[PDB]
Amino acid sequence: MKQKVVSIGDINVANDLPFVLFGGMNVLESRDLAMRICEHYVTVTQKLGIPYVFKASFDKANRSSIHSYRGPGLEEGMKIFQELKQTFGVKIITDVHEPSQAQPVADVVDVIQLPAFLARQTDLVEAMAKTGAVINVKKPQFVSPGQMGNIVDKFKEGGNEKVILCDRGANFGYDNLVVDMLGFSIMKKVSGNSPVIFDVTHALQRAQVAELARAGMAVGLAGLFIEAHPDPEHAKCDGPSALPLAKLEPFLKQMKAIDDLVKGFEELDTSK
Amino acid sequence: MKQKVVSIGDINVANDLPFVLFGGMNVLESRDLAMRICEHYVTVTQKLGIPYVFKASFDKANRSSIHSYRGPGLEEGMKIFQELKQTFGVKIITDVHEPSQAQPVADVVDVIQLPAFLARQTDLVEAMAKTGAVINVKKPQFVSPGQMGNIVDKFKEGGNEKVILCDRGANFGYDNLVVDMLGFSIMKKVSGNSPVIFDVTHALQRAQVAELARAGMAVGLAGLFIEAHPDPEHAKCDGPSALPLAKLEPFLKQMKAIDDLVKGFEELDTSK
Amino acid sequence: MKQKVVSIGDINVANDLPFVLFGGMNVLESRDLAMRICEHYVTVTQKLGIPYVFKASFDKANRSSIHSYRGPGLEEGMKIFQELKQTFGVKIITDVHEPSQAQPVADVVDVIQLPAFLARQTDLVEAMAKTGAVINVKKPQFVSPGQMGNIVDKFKEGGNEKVILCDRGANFGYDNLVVDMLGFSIMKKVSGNSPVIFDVTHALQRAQVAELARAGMAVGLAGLFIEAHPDPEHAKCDGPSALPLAKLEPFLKQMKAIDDLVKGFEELDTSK
Amino acid sequence: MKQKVVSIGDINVANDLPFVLFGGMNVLESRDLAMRICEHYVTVTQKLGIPYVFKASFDKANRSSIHSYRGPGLEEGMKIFQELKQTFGVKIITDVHEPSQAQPVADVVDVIQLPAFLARQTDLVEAMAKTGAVINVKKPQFVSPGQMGNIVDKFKEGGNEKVILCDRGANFGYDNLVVDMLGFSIMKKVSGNSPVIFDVTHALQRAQVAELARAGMAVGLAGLFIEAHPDPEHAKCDGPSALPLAKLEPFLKQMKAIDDLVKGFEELDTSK
Repeated sequence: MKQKVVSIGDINVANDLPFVLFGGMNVLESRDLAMRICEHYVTVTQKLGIPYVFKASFDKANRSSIHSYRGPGLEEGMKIFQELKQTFGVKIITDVHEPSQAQPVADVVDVIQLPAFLARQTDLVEAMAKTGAVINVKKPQFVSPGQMGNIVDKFKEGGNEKVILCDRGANFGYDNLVVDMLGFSIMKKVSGNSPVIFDVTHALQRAQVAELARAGMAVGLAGLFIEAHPDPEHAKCDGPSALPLAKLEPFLKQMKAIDDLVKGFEELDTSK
Repeated sequence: MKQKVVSIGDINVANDLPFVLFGGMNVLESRDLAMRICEHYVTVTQKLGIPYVFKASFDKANRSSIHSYRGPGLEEGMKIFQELKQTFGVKIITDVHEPSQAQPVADVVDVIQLPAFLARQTDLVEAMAKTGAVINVKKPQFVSPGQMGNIVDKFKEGGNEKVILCDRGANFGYDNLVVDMLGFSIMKKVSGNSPVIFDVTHALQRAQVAELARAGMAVGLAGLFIEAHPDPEHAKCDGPSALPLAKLEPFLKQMKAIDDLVKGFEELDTSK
Repeated sequence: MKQKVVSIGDINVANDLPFVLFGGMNVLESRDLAMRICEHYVTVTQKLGIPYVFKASFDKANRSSIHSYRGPGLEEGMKIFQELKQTFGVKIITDVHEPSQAQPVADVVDVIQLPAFLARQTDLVEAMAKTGAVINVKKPQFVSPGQMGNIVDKFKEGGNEKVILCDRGANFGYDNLVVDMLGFSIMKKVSGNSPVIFDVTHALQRAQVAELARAGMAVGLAGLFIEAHPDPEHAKCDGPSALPLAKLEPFLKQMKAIDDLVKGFEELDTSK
Repeated sequence: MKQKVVSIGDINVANDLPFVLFGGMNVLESRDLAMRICEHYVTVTQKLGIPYVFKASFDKANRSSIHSYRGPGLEEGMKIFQELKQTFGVKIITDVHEPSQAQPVADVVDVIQLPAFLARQTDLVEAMAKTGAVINVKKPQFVSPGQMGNIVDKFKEGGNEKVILCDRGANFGYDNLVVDMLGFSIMKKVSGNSPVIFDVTHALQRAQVAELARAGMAVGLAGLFIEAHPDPEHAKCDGPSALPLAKLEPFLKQMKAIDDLVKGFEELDTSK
């Protein structure tokens, strides 16, 4: 039973391979910031030996009250990824929202992304299916792990067969999330063993990020999705919860030590 | 403490007023069917004395595998509502999906509708806000009742202040819904006491529809959302669960008897 | 399909019969208080026309920190029910905790009660099964409605076949309860259609008691379990949440109006 | 911030120390079996270098229908632990149910245990508090992690201050459990940093045991609770789900490799 491999350029994402890191920032506030964030990951990844795919949103549909920061915009966001690609030579992953945006971004970036709230959006999926580019389906909090087959299927049909599934926790009562460590296996299985990744920062709507991401890794995953900010405190708002840049390295040492140890175990069968 | 009133033509929707009924069908399969469904409600409502606003989807973004029935289409769906308006003189409520569709439908229909998965879609909301038409915000299953203030707010700003909130249950573990009868009050409160309605058929992903809709009514609501089909059995699929047409009347007698009794109680205060 | 009838003296408890009321207080603080509480129910029930079975605990195993009020005690509690029976001629329902207590109480009272935390206590059940007295099984918050067959079964075997099932809500995330209005039918069914009752005050760990108990009634139940206190505010602590005595009557008028209306509907079948 | 240490003889249980293993069987079917089970753990623990405390129930209050296997009995169960202590020189942990049983067992065993359903049983706690023996409080599935302070408190008062807290998952909808990997920290904190252990087999009401117990370990725990049976298949019933004896070793190598790696990390602070 081999794992499906979805490659992003010279990067091979798979459940038995060493974990990739889809780190980055939440939104593209400014390049002076993006560049600084994207500067620390690369340096750290490169130094520690972990594949990496910078991530950032050039748009926001989940903000509150219209008189707010939408984001750079598709036309001004794409321009920012360009400069980063050249200056750093790393892959870019971003999310989309409308069926049209799909192709534009596909050119500019390596791994596009389907938001949870839109996971069941046939039109936007088919249109994202066209591009042929790699896809990251974030798993809605209101959907059980064993249903991710339909989304992978609807994508195959669209002609696209390069998909990663991302988990960000499940609804646990009112206003709360809990990550079921058992849904990872369920997702691998119903997905033709497609790559599964953990979005730790989303799963935490704290000093908790670490303990949770260790757990996630010990299960054995293809990747790890995360976000960080130079100054979480003052720039704190809502949505996710970023990691403190200055802690990137000592945190990622934890992951590798886990991901390497685990990715190298003699297959076990508690089944019988 | 008076209830906000949102009127749909000669219809006044409010939490203390007699409940309106936003009945209808799921999708617009064919007019030969729509007409027959819409024919039984009217006859029954008119005979029993309950306000009514036919409902039906001219589109479907929540189906499975692209090679499926999208639906009539916006351009061919609107045409169907026309004929119904004339032939029956009843109001039409439909849902939308993309920011552009908003205005077109606003002309053709009385009460437009914001789908749950898109509830937090600022662009589609602002664009739905423009129309100025009445709005029905379906409450996502993954959002607590006390958060419906933000959606009502984002609509006020868009200039729209004629909104109804619709409840369809909350996530209870994997693949299941439970309706919290207490979230109705919480929603009234944080919504400037906007009209609250219960989508019983959605809340049931059975011979259960009745007991659940009675409960809902006994709490005291502005309205009741429902769907029915001539032959539920054979045409059974998934998504919601329709009511059997031939049972519309004896079922709605239950509601009125409840809605009237309750809507006429001396305000009680178990508070102290 | 007739409902099983479990009679408590001249009282017949059943799902199609008019609802009984198992009202009362939480603990037996003092007779000067018990008597006053038990005095208002009787007067109100008798005046409104609702069967009634005073309820009160002579013991508490769910308190916090040992240096606390256990309660009157089994030997001094039973004595209190005596005086009430004579002075008022109403039935008494109390809960037990240890296998021995069963018989003693059975003599003194009409309806004994099995606590939730002990619902799965075979020894205490078998011993409660001996008495032959009526039983009220409170449904644990951590057990689904369709599992209440085993408890009813284990009681049949113990020779006891006079059981009522009481619902008090289900766990919804951390520290919260939600009442699934659909579990009532599920419980009737798997219980040989035994009597089902709603413990509204427990289901609320407020000015909410009313809306929730209406919902419960509109479903159609055998009974209603409740608690009240002269002064909820100052004597507020935790565990349940009592109703304000002075509101007993106007509240119970709501129930009857509901329970009577509903208990007299032409059987409906939304099934087909 | 040092961790509280609760020693069981020459064994020191603590959150920063290497994890102990409270393995064993579910019930004491027969000594010919107990001995064989207890024979494989010891051999494996001793060989791999992991502290160990055999565990087994001499009683069962959670079975179905009275005409069933209660268990050896307190008087005949204690006798079985004796023989094992001598023949193997390992500590025994068992659970109790009634206030009286407490002392008897305290003599015979090292670590007694408080069942979940009885966690809030003041009398049985105070009586278990007397013994002065080590205690293992299983965390009810219907209680949030931050409430385990009250149980630890009620025990301090009883004079007992040697307590371990055991986690077995939380209710997630109807008939299901999910382990919140974040509740471990919450429990340490509110417990004066008492030892926290994971009951993996209970948390699974499969070939899943492994992935879940890895996750648990990667968080960093004092211990690991488990059960196994020579032939899970044929002897399968319900309640927990045992591990296959023949897989004990290759499974426990996973844990140590995790528990050692993690227990030796430079304290991290994602907090700031």
